[PDB]
Formats: sequence, structure tokens, C-alpha cells
Amino acid sequence: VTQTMKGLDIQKVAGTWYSLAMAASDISLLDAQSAPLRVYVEELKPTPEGDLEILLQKWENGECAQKKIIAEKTKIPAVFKIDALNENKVLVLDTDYKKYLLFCLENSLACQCLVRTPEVDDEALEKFDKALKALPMHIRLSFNPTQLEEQCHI
Amino acid sequence: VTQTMKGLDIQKVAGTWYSLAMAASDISLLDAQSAPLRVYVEELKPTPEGDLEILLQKWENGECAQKKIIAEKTKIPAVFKIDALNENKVLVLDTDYKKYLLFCLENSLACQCLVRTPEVDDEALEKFDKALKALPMHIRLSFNPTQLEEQCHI
Ligand SMILES: CCCCCCCCCCCCCC(=O)O
Ligand SMILES: CCCCCCCCCCCCCC(=O)O
Repeated sequence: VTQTMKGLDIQKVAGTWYSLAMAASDISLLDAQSAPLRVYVEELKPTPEGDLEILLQKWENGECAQKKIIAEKTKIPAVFKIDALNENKVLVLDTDYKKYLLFCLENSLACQCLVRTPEVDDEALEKFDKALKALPMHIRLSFNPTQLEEQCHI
Repeated sequence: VTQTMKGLDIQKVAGTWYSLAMAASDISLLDAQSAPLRVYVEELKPTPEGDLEILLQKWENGECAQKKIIAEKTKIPAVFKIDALNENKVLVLDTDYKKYLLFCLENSLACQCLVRTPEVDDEALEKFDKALKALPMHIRLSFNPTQLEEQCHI
């Protein structure tokens, strides 16, 4: 992944987002509702110090669970780390702050098209697809407005 | 689906095919290995009378099962019917006979990009994507050469 947002202002990604589309390098990362990177973003909360708290929903053990994870800043504004047994990088590819944000998680790769509202933004989906066409994605999902307003997009 | 192959010669689709990519209108048609339209084409056998026998693999009850289904001709060369409780149409969108064939199944919609060999044909995938961009697809899968040579693409 060699697309990152230049001049990212992480404070300006604060607030509500919708996981309109997702893609991953391996089918098994996204196939089932309980697949590992089937995560539905709810809210981004940048801290003062420029870390990024993330609220998301994740289907585990037969229900839609709310999770809170912190992505810690690096020396690159568009790149954050998530603390685990494995170090995973969050990369912000592109955003206009007021409509869409594209990001990928890499250790194997999953990316999403976030939008501010429960609407299919064809423009943002086009940019999503263009950013992905370089990458080895083998599964892509997208959600309708009804699904976007349900917990875990059921 | 308003793309069909003009001047289709069904005899010339005979032989070996590989389900390189699949897409569907609803995630639940393709998500799990045991999802309803997660079918992997093996061989097409047009009959003299211009019906189309299809050999495919389908994961059911914890194993990769071989299935044989017959798609019966209609008055349109590019359109076939599969006998069930519901009448389902097979539509041949496009083929060059020697490398790729695009088709959709509709009752809700699933389409595939078939190829003659266990190779990622970017050209055929591009035509697949272009044919789909009109249609309301919410899941897309594609397989690597290793997977293509395994039963049920495991
Ligand atoms: C700028 C937006 C970045 C959003 C990143 C979401 C990262 C998801 C982390 C991987 C999934 C964690 C699920 C879990 O808690 O086990
Ligand atoms: C020209 C190529 C057309 C290939 C059509 C494959 C159609 C698959 C039929 C639907 C799945 C049947 C699975 C089953 O036997 O229950």
C-alpha cells in the first residue's frame, strides 16, 4: 500500500462514519459475519496527542459486540499502529473529511471505504476501487443504506 | 442483465472451465463455502439438441460434492433455463470461446468469470468488472491459481 494521504489533519476525521465497502487480500478475512476483519466502524475519536480511538462493531459468539481500540500515532501523520501480538499498521489513503475516508489495515491486507452518511457514494466507491486496483484483493463487500443503519449491517 | 452474447455458438463453449471470479447481488449468496451460489464450474457439455449439461463442485454438509445440472435451451441462443421450484435463467454475456466466458444466473443475481486455464486473466477480469458495473452486486470473490487447481478452491 503506497497511497497515503498527504497533509492529513487527523482531528478533522473526528465523528460518525459508515463502513460502506470493505475488501481484503484473503476471502477468509471477510467471508462470514464472524470473520476476523468484518468490522463496522461507528466513530473516530482522535485524541489531543494525535492518537486515534476507534469505536466499532464486530460479530462474535452469535451477537453484535461494540469494541473500542486505540491506534497510536507514528512519525507519519497518515500511519497508525494497533497494539497486538502482531504489529498492525493503519494507513489513511485518502479523505475529504466531509464525505469519505479510505483506509487499509496491514500486518495480508483489508481496506474500507468509510462515508459520513448511510448513502451509496458512487464517487467514493470509484476512488476506493481505483486505490484497490493496485492491491491483491480477493474479496469485496458493500452495503445498502438499510444495512448501514443496522448493528453489524444485518 | 441486458448484456448477452450475440451470435453465440454453444457447441464452442464445450470443455474445461475455471471459476476465476464470482459476484452476487446479496452477500449471503456467496459469503460461506456452503453459500447457495458458491459453485465452481468444472466442465460444460452442450448436447446435440443445444441444451447445456454443467458439471460443477459445491460445498455441502462439510465436503466438496460434484453436481451435474442441465440448463435447457430457449429461443434465445444466449439464454438457458434451469428446472427448479423457481425458474432460473442462465445468460451468456460474452465469450471468446478459447480464453473466457462471462455468465449470470438470475431468478437476485450471481455472475462468474470463467477461464480455460488456472491463470489470472486480467483482460477477462476487466470485462467481467465492466459488465458488472451496471448491476447491483454487493459481493465479489476471485481465486488464485493454486486455489483454482483444488476441489472447491480450498
Ligand atoms: C482511520 C480509520 C481506521 C479504522 C481501523 C479499524 C481497525 C480494526 C482493527 C482490527 C479488528 C479488531 C477486532 C478486535 O477487536 O478483535
Ligand atoms: C454457461 C455456464 C453456466 C453455468 C451455470 C451454473 C449454474 C449453477 C446453478 C445454481 C447452483 C446449483 C447448486 C445445486 O445443485 O443445488
